[PDB]
Amino acid sequence: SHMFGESWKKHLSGEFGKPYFIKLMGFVAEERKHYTVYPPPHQVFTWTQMCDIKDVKVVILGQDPYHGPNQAHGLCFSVQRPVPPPPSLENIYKELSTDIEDFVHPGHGDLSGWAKQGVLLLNAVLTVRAHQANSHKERGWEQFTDAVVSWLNQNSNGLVFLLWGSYAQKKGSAIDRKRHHVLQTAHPSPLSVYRGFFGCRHFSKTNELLQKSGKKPIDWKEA
DNA sequence: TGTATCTT
DNA sequence: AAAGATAACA
Ligand code: NA
Ligand code: NA
Ligand code: NA
Repeated sequence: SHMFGESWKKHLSGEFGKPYFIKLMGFVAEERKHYTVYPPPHQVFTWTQMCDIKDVKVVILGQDPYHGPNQAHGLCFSVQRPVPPPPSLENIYKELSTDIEDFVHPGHGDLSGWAKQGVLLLNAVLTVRAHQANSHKERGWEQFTDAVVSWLNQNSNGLVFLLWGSYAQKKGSAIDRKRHHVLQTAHPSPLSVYRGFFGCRHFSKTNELLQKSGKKPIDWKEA
């Protein structure tokens, strides 16, 4: 079915044979059979399809997917045309235009162009029941996305991790703070953006850190 | 009504 | 665990 990127499957397929993951996917399937679950099944792992795992430079970690129709498509905070940017993404764009002087609102919500540059656009929980934020927490996704973070922590060098919100910040303990850069702030949702996201300057700080590590910076305007 | 984080 | 409070801004 070509839903998992090859390089990701190579390093993460060990999780597929573990009971927690088997039982997790059974739970999601039972949810789909009685409720609407987002994103659609072929888009749960879009974040594996945008770049090689060895080419990841930045990890943006959010909480869980958008819970409204036609919004989530497997890249955190992104929406496919023609759906308008949800409030969280409008807040991201709004921080981008104060933080990055060249950034202007791109007129859509598809962040695939960041992912193609090596920005991993991950959520801690990768499915959600329609209309109920974080309804699929504590079911097994956190152990899977822990394995993602742990692989990058151990096999990469000089990554920038942006942990947005309390649930994403639970991954901080798994990251070697002397070998990677961890920036943390509040979630960009309107319900929390006022607790630090506006003013966090994570996008310029990310490029500063990449620069100093001798890596190419993210062109936040490309997407 | 719609989109987190804290307290009990 | 979860209801309700707190929070801000359409
Ligand atoms: Na297990
Ligand atoms: Na479904
Ligand atoms: Na999403």
